[PDB]
Amino acid sequence: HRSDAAVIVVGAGPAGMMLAGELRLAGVEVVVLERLVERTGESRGLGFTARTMEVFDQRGILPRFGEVETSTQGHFGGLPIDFGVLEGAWQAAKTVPQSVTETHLEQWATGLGADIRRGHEVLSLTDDGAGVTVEVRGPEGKHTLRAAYLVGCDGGRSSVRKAAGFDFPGTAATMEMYLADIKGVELQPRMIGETLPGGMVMVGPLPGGITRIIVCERGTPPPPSWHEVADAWKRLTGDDIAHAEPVWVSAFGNATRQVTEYRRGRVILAGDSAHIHLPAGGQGMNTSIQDAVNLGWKLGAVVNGTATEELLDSYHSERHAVGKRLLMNTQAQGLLFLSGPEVQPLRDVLTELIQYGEVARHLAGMVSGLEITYDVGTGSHPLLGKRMPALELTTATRETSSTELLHTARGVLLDLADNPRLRARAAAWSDRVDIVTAVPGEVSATSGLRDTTAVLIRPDGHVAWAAPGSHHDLPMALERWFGAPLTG
Amino acid sequence: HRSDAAVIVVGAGPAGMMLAGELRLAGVEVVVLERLVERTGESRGLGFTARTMEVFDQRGILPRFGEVETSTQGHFGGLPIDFGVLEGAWQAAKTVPQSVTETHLEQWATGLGADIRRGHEVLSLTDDGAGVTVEVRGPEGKHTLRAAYLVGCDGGRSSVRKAAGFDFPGTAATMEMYLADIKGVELQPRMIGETLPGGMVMVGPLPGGITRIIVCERGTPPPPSWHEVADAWKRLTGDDIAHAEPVWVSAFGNATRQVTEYRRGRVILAGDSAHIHLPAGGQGMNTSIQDAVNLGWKLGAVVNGTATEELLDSYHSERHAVGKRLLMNTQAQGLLFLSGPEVQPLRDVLTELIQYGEVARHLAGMVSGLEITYDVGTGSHPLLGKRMPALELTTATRETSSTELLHTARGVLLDLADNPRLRARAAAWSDRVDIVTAVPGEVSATSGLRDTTAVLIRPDGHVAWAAPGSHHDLPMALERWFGAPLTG
Ligand SMILES: Cc1cc2nc3c(=O)[nH]c(=O)nc-3n(C[C@H](O)[C@H](O)[C@H](O)COP(=O)(O)OP(=O)(O)OC[C@H]3O[C@@H](n4cnc5c(N)ncnc54)[C@H](O)[C@@H]3O)c2cc1C
Ligand SMILES: Cc1cc2nc3c(=O)[nH]c(=O)nc-3n(C[C@H](O)[C@H](O)[C@H](O)COP(=O)(O)OP(=O)(O)OC[C@H]3O[C@@H](n4cnc5c(N)ncnc54)[C@H](O)[C@@H]3O)c2cc1C
Ligand SMILES: [Zn+2]
Ligand SMILES: [Zn+2]
Repeated sequence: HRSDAAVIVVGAGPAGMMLAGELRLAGVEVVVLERLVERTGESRGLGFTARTMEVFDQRGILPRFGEVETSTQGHFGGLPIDFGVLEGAWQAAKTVPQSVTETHLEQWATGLGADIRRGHEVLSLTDDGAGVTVEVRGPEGKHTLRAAYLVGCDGGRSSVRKAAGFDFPGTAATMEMYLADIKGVELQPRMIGETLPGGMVMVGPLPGGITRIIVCERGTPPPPSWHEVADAWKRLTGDDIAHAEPVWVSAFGNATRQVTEYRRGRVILAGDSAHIHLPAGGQGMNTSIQDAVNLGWKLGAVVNGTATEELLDSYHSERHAVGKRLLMNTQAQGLLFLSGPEVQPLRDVLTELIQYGEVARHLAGMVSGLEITYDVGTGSHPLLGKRMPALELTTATRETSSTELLHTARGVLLDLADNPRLRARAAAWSDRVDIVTAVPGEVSATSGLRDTTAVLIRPDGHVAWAAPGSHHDLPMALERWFGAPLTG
Repeated sequence: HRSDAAVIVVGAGPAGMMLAGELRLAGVEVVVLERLVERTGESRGLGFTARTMEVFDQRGILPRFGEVETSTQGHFGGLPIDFGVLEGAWQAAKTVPQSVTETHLEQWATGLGADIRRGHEVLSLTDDGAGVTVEVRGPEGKHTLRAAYLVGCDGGRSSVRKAAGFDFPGTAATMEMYLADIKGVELQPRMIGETLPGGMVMVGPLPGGITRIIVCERGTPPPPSWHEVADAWKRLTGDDIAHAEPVWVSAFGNATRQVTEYRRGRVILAGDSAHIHLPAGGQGMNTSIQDAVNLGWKLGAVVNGTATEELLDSYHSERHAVGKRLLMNTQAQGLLFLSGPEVQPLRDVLTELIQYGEVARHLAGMVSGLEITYDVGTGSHPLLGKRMPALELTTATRETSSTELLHTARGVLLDLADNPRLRARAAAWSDRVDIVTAVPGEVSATSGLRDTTAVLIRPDGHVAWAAPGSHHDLPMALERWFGAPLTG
């Protein structure tokens, strides 16, 4: 297989596998180097957000998952919120283990022709502005690979970040917590957590008679034996579970850091390699998958020569902003979860505020990722920069949807008012952008789609331009996200 | 003067002086015992809330103050909020020193015939269910006084609370802060506070070239020399102010406690004696004055024999609830003010939430006291249990207002639709309740007064009943707050 690719991805976690699939959709030759021979089989995370559900759906990935339980029951820092107040938030997957999601993403990417090389550890890396050479240890021993670009999707302790000179400011961990998947004992469920006099606790069932416990005890300084975790449980809850059978026991911290640059030269980061934090609020995997979704189409266009690196710079500006918000979100939730009775007054105030619809929707927007808004220029149209909500469509020949039209990761221009001029203005981008004339289905008052005659949708599903109500014109938007018009 | 009164009040702070005046309005003989010969001349507090302004106005107290600067600029935990989003919140006094407010309340109460005995310290107290005897040291030496009821308005370190067996649960102080009024140096104002890397700081001007500083430095364990306060300033701000002239230097803490019972037998508490907390958010004096306003008319009715002690029990239930909220409010604000960078994520979330009108109004309601709602029974009418907003009124003979009609601290029944039956239904309470037929002025959509035909207003200004939309009937409300109907 040896020696060259267009893009090398380090790491086959959720970020790397989603990225690999996205690059394949862009027609890019991609090699993934993963040190592990076999998926860790972990599933620290359970379920995924409504926005993650949507980014899967828009690539036609969901049938791989079969029937998936969804839920509108949410929380913020353990404060319950009905996320059903926010349109589309219902799409959150409740229970799917991270290992299962990873499996489907790997199978998808591989099916698309990603060259995934397991048992290959990147030991080091080099970048001169022509390319990136990595040294790798595989089954064949030590060897080198070179590509135009290298993406570190190699996790919170990223070799790539360390080697490629990224600055990683933030705060050092101040506490160690535990999780344990266990058998034998039946415990009273606490799906959104339980505030205790000396900390916090989560309890929940998993298939095969497994109970998952999350143990966050007061005053613990930052692989754990089961009995210290049991001892932590006993002190917190008063209940002895030392007799249980430990399936998996793990430790984690609250170190919170983010790279100042998502790209240095030809070396880019996506996922935990760019941002680490307390895993509070079910955000890390979701954000990491979504980093890859932002990146893949852009890096693909650059590799394909259809876009300049101005486009590539927008991965940094858009995702650094999301990552900053991620750190705020998780730190805020962590404070509410983990601080003692001291923080109760603030829990109580926030609880009162949650009773207002705008607050419930605000927090739901933050947790679900449905709030995410990119700078695509100004205008009155409510959807600018936001994700395109699912929209049913009837064309001259078929019934389809915005979601389905995104399966090939192209741009999509919806002509919702049969305007042939619109079709002609954009025809110079028709090699990169599918121009679809359709009658739209019924849309809600709050969807942002009422009275909309046209929408330009980026390959990631975000709205770049809409009519009416964009200050920038359509060709400006097409040029910004798709590059130069075709020469007639 | 010696030996007897109907009610003895211990302490001539804001609570005791407001209470004394309220009892006089009820026609009650009241003796106030205050240990200090001369007002401390302190003014820890500056200005007062919109609700305090209203409770002064409704007794015709305001002319004593002359022209008073008001402001809509508020904050919650140092997060700025335009309180102007909430009707009536504009009435907050910005700068009036606590010592000035105390002076006017003392002059008012004395003018009304309160017997205030300064240099009289209550050393001890006794209660058998017939009365309360106190031993007192005055200029004449040691002597005893007896009355039907005793009210401890004797501050955070209440002798009365300690002696009368009140339970005072809460949390012990965990930090010591400083304040200093100083001359000589001109400092950049920070009227709502300034978050620093090692704490928080407030700076503001006062008449006579005085700058007030509030110094809350990281890691200080719970009379201070000026130079330790200057040293605290220097470490926090980097600025040397040791050369300044200290006018007053004071220490305070964040001990947060509340009595479980506002009344035990014939011994009642009002003010700091019932509740202590961090003085964050300008709440203590305001709540203490407002405790007295709740109590005075009720205790007066009991002394006058027109009400039973069920009425007296409602002082506990109503004000314990307000005091609980006070502890929540001040603790929440204190956390936001005083915690390090660690709490920044929560400041940032709350800042986003404050941009929603319902949130801004919610927080403004809490800080101003305009939110305060008592259990007076159920119904759809929006004002039940809440304060009566100022309402202009034209009667057959005069132009008046709800505010003016409350000057004598009687009940007020507003007949806003010329309904003579209403007048007859309530006539049996006309000895205690002024029944006023009037054409109401213009009222706002949000005042709660639109389409209101009648309102029963308690002597404290709270709405007990309204038409339409009360589940309880008018006689039920009259009986509940005013006692038995007159026998024809
Ligand atoms: C207790 C816990 C609970 C969590 N719960 C949730 C949740 O509920 N929801 C949610 O969204 N997120 C959750 N997360 C976060 C989530 O698991 C991570 O954010 C996610 O795994 C990050 O994905 P990634 O692809 O960026 O990195 P990883 O998943 O860590 O993948 C990194 C990969 O790179 C490989 N690698 C490293 N170095 C090299 C090298 N030199 N050469 C080749 N390969 C290399 C590693 O073997 C690894 O497979 C949780 C995390 C924890 C710890
Ligand atoms: C630094 C600081 C800033 C503050 N800022 C504000 C603010 O901005 N806004 C606000 O609303 N509040 C503020 N407060 C709170 C406010 O000052 C108090 O809540 C208020 O003084 C309480 O009033 P009181 O009548 O209940 O008790 P006090 O004002 O303390 O009155 C108690 C009186 O009882 C007397 N006494 C005690 N024992 C006896 C006895 N045995 N016999 C006779 N007399 C006795 C004392 O001499 C005293 O005069 C602040 C407090 C501090 C410390
Ligand atoms: Zn190989
Ligand atoms: Zn005397």
